[PDB]
Amino acid sequence: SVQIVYKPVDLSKVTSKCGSLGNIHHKPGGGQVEVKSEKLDFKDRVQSKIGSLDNITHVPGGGNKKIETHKLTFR
Amino acid sequence: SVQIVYKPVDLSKVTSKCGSLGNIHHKPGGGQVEVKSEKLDFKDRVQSKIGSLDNITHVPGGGNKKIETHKLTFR
Amino acid sequence: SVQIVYKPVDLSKVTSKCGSLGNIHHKPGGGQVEVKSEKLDFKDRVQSKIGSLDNITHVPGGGNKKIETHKLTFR
Amino acid sequence: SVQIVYKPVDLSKVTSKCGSLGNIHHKPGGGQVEVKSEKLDFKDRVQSKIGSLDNITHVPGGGNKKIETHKLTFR
Amino acid sequence: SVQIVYKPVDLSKVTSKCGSLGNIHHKPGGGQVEVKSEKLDFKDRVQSKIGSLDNITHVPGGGNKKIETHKLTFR
Amino acid sequence: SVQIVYKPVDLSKVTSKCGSLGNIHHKPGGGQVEVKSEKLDFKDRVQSKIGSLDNITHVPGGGNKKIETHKLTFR
Repeated sequence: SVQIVYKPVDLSKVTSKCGSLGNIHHKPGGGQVEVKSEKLDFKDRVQSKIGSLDNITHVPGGGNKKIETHKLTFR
Repeated sequence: SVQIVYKPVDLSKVTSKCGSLGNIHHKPGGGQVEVKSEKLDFKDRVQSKIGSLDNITHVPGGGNKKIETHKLTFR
Repeated sequence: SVQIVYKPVDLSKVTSKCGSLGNIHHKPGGGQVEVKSEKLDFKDRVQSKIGSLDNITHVPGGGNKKIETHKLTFR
Repeated sequence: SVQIVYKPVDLSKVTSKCGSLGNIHHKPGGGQVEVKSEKLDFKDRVQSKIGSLDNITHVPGGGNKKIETHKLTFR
Repeated sequence: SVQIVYKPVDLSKVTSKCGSLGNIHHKPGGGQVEVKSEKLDFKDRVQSKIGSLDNITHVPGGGNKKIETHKLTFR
Repeated sequence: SVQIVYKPVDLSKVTSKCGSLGNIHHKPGGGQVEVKSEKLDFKDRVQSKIGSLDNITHVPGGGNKKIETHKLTFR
């Protein structure tokens, strides 16, 4: 005579919250710029930014993962 | 005389929240710019931005993953 | 005698939320720009932006995934 | 000069919900019964039930009512 | 020089919810019974139940009532 | 010179919720009974119940009422 009962429960939260979240930015200022760079030789790629304001978020991460591997047996 | 009862439950939440979320941006300012670069030799690509405001959200991430697996076996 | 009962339940949520979400932006300003670049040699492509405001989202990510494997076996 | 405008609006709900409503009943059981009553005198009626399961509703009530009286009068 | 404007509004809800409402009854059990009552003298009615399960909802109530009344009078 | 304006608003809820509401009953048990009552004399009505489970609701009440009595006059 045997009885077996298997009823596991998952109620968990796995969560990520990444970047610029929930800020208040009120009346931000800015400013003025020049470039006169001259005769220049670049052997490879040039990357440049000449903003007044930069307001930025960059999120390579935050990739949650869950794994769940259940088993039972008799004989 | 055997009984086996198998009723596992997933009620979990797996969640990502990524970037510029829920911010308040009240009256952002700006500004003014010049470039005069001259006689130049770029042997490979130029990437350039000359914005007044830049407001940006880049998200290569946030990619959730769930694996779930179940088994039962008699003899 | 044998009895086997198999009723696994998935009621979970898997979710992503990526980019510029739910922000409030009130009266954003801007500005003015010049370029005079001269005699230039570009041996490969120029990628350039000369906007006043740029407001941007770019989501290569946020890509959810699920796997759910089930089995039962007698003899 | 006179002006009179009369536009009363009834958009209310009056509702009753009475008895065995919206229940979920999964696998109810039952059982076994005997009576041997003997030499009996009943000078008035026997009302009797010998069921195994009885599942029952009886609603002498739930009877809604409304009254809505309107009037206007000049001189 | 007179103006009278009469536009009363009823948007209310009046509601009764009475009995066995929204219950979940999972696997109710039962049982077994005998009566042998003998040489009896019932001078007025016998009312009897000999069930295994009895599940019941009697609702003489829940009877809503709305009265609404309106008047206007000039001279 | 006169103006009169009459626009009362009812957005209320009057509500009753009476009996066995929203329970979960999971695997209820039961049991076993005898009556052998003998030679009995009843001068008036006999009421008897010999259940194993009794699960019951009885609601004489819950009968909501609303009353609303509006008036206006000039001279």
